[PDB]
This record gives sequence, structure tokens and C-alpha cells, in this order.
Amino acid sequence: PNWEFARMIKEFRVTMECSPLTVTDPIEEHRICVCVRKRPLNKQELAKKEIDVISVPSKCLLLVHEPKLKVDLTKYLENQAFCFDFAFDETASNEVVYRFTARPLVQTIFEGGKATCFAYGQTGSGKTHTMGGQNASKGIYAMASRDVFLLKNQPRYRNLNLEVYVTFFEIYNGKVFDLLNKKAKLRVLEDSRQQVQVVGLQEYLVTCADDVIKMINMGSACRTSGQSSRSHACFQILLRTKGRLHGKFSLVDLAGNERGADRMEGAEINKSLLALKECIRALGQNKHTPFRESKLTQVLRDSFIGENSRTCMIAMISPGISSCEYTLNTLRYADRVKELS
Ligand SMILES: Nc1ncnc2c1ncn2[C@@H]1O[C@H](COP(=O)(O)OP(=O)(O)O)[C@@H](O)[C@H]1O
Ligand code: BEF
Ligand SMILES: [Mg+2]
Repeated sequence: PNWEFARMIKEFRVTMECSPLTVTDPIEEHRICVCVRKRPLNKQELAKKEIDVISVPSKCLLLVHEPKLKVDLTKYLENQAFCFDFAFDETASNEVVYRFTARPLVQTIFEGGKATCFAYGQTGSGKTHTMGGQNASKGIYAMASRDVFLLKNQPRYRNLNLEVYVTFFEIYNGKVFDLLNKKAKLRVLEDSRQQVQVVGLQEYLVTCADDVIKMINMGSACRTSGQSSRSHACFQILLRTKGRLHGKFSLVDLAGNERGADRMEGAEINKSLLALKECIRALGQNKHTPFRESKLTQVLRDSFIGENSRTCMIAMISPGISSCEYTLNTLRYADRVKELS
């Protein structure tokens, strides 16, 4: 009679009663990981006496303390619960976030796989802080790379004779721009073999964590260079052997999810994120493609269609009261993503 409700509940209950061993366990595929990270209220927000309306009372639970008025003007809270594979609170460092989000996926590229990790959320919520880090080394791009190098110099993987390359680009108004090559506008193509090639995208050999941080810092400066969440940034790590691609980790600082204004680049952003949602779900459901395509999902197409492909989504949350409607929007996107599995 009410199976659907029962099932949603089962899924809720299962995602609560879970440890860190489930995602980090190999010996069982965990193709889709979804997390949430609350950032702290900052100085400017405290300066406007903004209320913090988020709590993270467990490693799996996030609470939104939604402020409400009764019809008669009586104030009250609607305390709404959301569960995720992991839930990081206002104290969690980038290193802690990295350890349970992307770090597990590193190994996937070494096993000939394609990985993807997405920072998703409203503008000002911590997407770039998480992935990019002025200081690249405090980010996930850097940390992923650090660990990619350690895996390379392990016994298990020395035999493979692997060279590490990196790419770094920005997707803005459906055009791709190479950030390791002075914002060079590139041309995206569908090969008659149905597969996507970014023409002119510079890959650059790297030998060393610090090399990579050098490249990230350069690409970052090239992004700004003037005067983000206007556009998507994607930083890839490629393992090649004989020029032949072994595996690939694409790490993406998405664009601001907040679009219902009506400068209707916000339409492009919306179709991207809807498409991304469908591609992520397509993943677990070897299933044809994002359905109203976007570049983002063109360029990243290979990293979902694969049989040996993992992904991880990190919903970012601004804890302020004035962000509450955005927060609830971020969380509901995330809900539906995790909904597969
Ligand atoms: N987890 C965090 N801890 C401390 N400060 C943060 C955190 N997340 C974001 N910030 C602050 O927010 C700004 C970073 O931009 P960010 O919010 O990451 O971009 P985006 O709007 O793409 O999410 C900086 O002022 C940074 O110090
Ligand atoms: F929201 Be962003 F500038 F990746
Ligand atoms: Mg940003």
C-alpha cells in the first residue's frame, strides 16, 4: 500500500546506521557517494548578526532549523533532518573532508577507472575553498594529487610505468577555456564515434605534488585575472602509460546553484546541473545520456558511461538564516542524487 514511503524511510534509516567503513570498503562497489559540508558563519555575516540555523549532530545527520511564522505571527522552528554518507560540520578541516570524499576514489584511477568529485552548492558556501583552497595546497585538487603520487611509488603500481598529467579548464556560457594556456577558447567536438574530444586542451606532465600545486596556482590566477560561480572549473588528473590513458580523476568546482531570478546564463547553469544529476543517476543505472545535454556533461561524458566509474558529490551549505531557502534547495538536489543506490 505505502511501499514508496516505506522505501524512502528504509533508505533514510540505512544511511543513518552507517559507519565510515562503507564508502572506504573496497570489496564492494560504492559508485555514488554524497556528502554535506557546513561552513562556519564568517566575520561579515556575524557583523550583520546573522543567525546560524544549521546543526550537524552526528557524522550522518544534518539539521536545518527553518525559522517560521504561524498564521497569527507566532514564531517557531521546523527542524528538518537530512542524512548523508557523511556530514561535516563547521569545524571539519579540508583534510578531514578530503579523507572521506575524494581520497577513496584516488585508487579507482590506478585500477584503470574513471573518477569524478563535485563541489556543489550556492555561491559563497565553500566550493572553491574545498577544491581550490590563494593557497592551492590546502585544497582537494592538491591533496588528491599528493596521494596520486604516493600510490604511483607503491609496489602494487610501480610495474605499470605510469606518467601523471594534469588539465585545468573553466566552462562558461557553454564554451570551454584552457586555464593552463591563458584562457584559450577551445572547441568541443562529438567524434562520429559518439565520443567527446576537447580540441586544444593542454595536458601537462607533472612529476611531483608541488609541480601540480604550481599548475593549480597558475590556472587559478588565470581564472581571476581581471576584477567564478558564473562558471564551472574542472581540474583533471590523468594517468597515461604509453600515451594510452590508464585512468582519469576529474575534480569539479561547480557553478552557483542559485538560479530563479530572470544575464540568463542562469539557464545554462540550470540545464548543466539538471544534466549532471541525470548523468550521475545514469551511472548507477547503466542505462542513454544526460538528456538535455550541456557541455559540462559532454566534456565529462566518458567519466559516467564507463563500467568502472565512481563519483562523489559534496553539497556546500551556508549556515546563515538568510541563506535558508538556498540551503534547502542545495539539500534537495543532493537528496535526489543520493536517491540512486
Ligand atoms: N569551510 C570553510 N571554513 C572557513 N572559511 C570558509 C569555508 N568555506 C568557505 N569559506 C570562505 O568563503 C570564501 C571562499 O569562497 P567559496 O565560498 O569557497 O566559493 P564558492 O562561492 O564557489 O563556494 C572565503 O572567504 C573563505 O574563507
Ligand atoms: F561556484 Be564556482 F566559481 F566553481
Ligand atoms: Mg567560487
